[PDB]
Amino acid sequence: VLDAGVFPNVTNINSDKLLGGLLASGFDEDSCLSRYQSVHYRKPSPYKPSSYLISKLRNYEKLHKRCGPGTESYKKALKQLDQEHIDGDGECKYVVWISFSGLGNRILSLASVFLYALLTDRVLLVDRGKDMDDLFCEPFLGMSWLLPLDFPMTDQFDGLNQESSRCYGYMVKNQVITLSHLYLHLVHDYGDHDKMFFCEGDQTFIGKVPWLIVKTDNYFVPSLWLIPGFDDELNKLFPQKATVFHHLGRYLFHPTNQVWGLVTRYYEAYLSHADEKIGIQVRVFDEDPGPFQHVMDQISSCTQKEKLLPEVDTLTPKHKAVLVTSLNAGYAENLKSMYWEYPTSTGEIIGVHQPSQEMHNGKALAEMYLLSLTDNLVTSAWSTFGYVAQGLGGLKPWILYRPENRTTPDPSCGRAMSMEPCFHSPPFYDCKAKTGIDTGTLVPHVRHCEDISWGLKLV
Amino acid sequence: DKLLGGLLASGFDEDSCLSRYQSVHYRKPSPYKPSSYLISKLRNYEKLHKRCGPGTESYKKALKQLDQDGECKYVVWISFSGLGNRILSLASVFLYALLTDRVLLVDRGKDMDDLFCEPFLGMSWLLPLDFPMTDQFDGLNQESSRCYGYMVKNQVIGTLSHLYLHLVHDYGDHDKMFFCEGDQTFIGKVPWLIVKTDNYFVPSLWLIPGFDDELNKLFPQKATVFHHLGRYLFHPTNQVWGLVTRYYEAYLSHADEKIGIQVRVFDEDPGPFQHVMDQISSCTQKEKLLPEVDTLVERSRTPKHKAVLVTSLNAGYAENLKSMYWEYPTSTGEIIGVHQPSQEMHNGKALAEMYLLSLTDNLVTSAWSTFGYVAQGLGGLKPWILYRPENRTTPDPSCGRAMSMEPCFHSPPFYDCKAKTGIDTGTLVPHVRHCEDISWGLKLV
Ligand SMILES: [Cl-]
Repeated sequence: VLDAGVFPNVTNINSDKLLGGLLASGFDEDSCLSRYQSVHYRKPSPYKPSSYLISKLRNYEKLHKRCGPGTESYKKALKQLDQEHIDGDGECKYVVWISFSGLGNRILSLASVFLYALLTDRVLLVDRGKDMDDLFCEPFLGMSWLLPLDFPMTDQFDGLNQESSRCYGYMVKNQVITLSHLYLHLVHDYGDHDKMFFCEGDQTFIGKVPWLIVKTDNYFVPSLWLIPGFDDELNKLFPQKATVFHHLGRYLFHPTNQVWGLVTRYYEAYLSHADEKIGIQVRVFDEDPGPFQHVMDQISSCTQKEKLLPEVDTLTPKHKAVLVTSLNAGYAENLKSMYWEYPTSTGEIIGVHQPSQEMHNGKALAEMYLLSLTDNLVTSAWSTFGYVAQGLGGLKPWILYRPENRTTPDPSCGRAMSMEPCFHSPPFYDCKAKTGIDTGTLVPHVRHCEDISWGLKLV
Repeated sequence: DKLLGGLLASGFDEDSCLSRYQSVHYRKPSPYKPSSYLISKLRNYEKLHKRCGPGTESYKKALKQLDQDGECKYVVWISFSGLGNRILSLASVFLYALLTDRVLLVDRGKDMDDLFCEPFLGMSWLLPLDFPMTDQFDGLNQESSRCYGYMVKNQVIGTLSHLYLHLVHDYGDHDKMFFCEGDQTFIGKVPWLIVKTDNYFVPSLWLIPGFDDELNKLFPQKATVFHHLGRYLFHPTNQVWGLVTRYYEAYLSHADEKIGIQVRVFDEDPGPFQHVMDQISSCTQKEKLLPEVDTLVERSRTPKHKAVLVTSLNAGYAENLKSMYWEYPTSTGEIIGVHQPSQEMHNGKALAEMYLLSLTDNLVTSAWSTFGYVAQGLGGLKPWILYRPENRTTPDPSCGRAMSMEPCFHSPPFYDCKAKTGIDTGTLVPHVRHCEDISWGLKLV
């Protein structure tokens, strides 16, 4: 009575439950509820992953299977770490990400190192730090992405930096230069020699080294597109160039059951009956504690001038829910008051909701996910919290420009160029001519960010 | 049924007071039906009011009587104390008018006509601003010469043209003589009564011979006094009604069930207090009002949505409930949302919040709080009462069901008019008992 055959729960591998083929089927459902449920809470993305990307991800998983932690190839590769140089090609190459910086930085920078692994046929290993395995499920079918806790160099991670004799930028400075491993300082404070990571010739050298250790707090994807060789491959992986983090972030990052219960209970209690949901991600960079009136004006001005929220009259509708995230409750409270106190000019019903005000990282992650479930999103300038949320949702946000001198900016916001995050500390260096250059004005699809003019983003 | 089983008269202008009839779309129908005798009493009141009300010829002529056996008698309610007290003590004075065939006139204070529509079809209930004793209202107290207690004391007791009745909580044994039958017979001849009170004094009227027989006919269900008279008298203005409908629509209208938690803490420190948070979780859980949460990884196998409407000056109690229902799954699978309208348009919002609490299915209230008495009475809700803590210790048991939906009278007289001696007026008849929350109060049951 063998009837998988005639009635297989056969799955379209490009179903919306698998995000159009981005995700593999076959994971254990129970141990990561969020993985295949993103569909019950979100709308399907209009941005479809390319067949080339899908095959690249299926084949990465093959590589991760063969070379992943605890495999015999992994244990054999570890032995190269014992000597300073190697006697021939191992079968497996690695890039290890050190858990460093805030949660927004870690999501974006881990997405960047993963793209890099894809571009260099390396296996990604993840330093779990204090919490990575409490926040996120396993993303690679059949294997773990976590660095083993007995990895020999883990106790060096914290102290690795620019003057470490293994730092690639250190070696370049002191004109010293196959190595068994190499540390890449890619933290935002890195310098000219560290930035040589983004040169074609240096990547040829680095490509030979079996183990790379990366410390980074930046979304450095953009500058990868200005590297000969990588450019052709990226062009094929992402026909729509500003979908990099939308695809890789959705592929890599799935909240654990503990975090996902925060998302689903909040959505089901507070958000699920609205016809439309507006996200307002508020971040105020300022030592003083808010809330600030000029920021409240900025928010009112932005959402009303863009027709996101109705004006009120101080003198069968649709129901719109507003999800506000912020350290200070004051902005949400002010919106909540206004729409309680006065009728809307349009007749629309407006509800205002904020999850939390100042399990901390699990709530932060839940709130990024909740924002990613909204229909239209307003973000804060310079906020990686917003970049994560906009990217997971495929949302081209409206950006609340950074105020100067506590004056409401005019315009208070404007539409982003694309949904992509911003790379805050890009190199400005022409590798071929060996000279300074404006990397925001080389190619049409790499521009300076709307919100931090030094930075670069994909458009 | 917009007319609440005959309690309300048809024919008001709808658009000028949307709440009057449009509130049928926001509450369940009340199971308590006004007696036929009450309905007649109210229609005939409205006739009396049309005939004697402000701006009539009969009013102008009665005014002249104050300058020193006519056909119009009145009782004037002075706007005094907080909103809760005002609503309850106004309902009490209206009952008194019904019992003594008087016209009720309302001193509008700073805000009464900003908060409430006109209750009496085709006349106004507001005292005219040019009423001649208005400037005296503030000063009137137990030392006024026309204070009834001040006359029982000096023994100064023709028919007087007017009398002031001191019925504030600080009144004394001579003031309290108002609640005796013989004093009522004297007071009953005076054409103008002025009352200042902050108490719900209804239950003691049931202990006065003569009033007792009438009250029995008006309210065969004795504990419906405030529920019927309060829904008859108090209709939020369009301004206030918009606070109600907007909040209801945005936050409460999709729930299968609504729980009101009316939090008032009588303390110097603003709080919040963990002993009060513990009282609330314990009360709502032990009474099956809200579900328990739990810490099990393995979950058991659609869910009802409950909205919890919390009112309090401080946001901390609602924030504590909201966090707990965010951070942990419910043991029942039920979906819990927690909502608080405001934290420290003040009186407008106060009235709307009382009105929203009256919209819930089950209600928790705070001991001693007239804010909660108004909510429960308008809603026809018999509450669970969070008892008043002592020494910042969570009461045990944390709460109990009220005996009835009626408010409590905080400052009753304790006096046998006939034997001319003190007595416990909470032990005379079975329908007037000591309150659950304040042991020397009285309430109807
Ligand atoms: Cl180069």
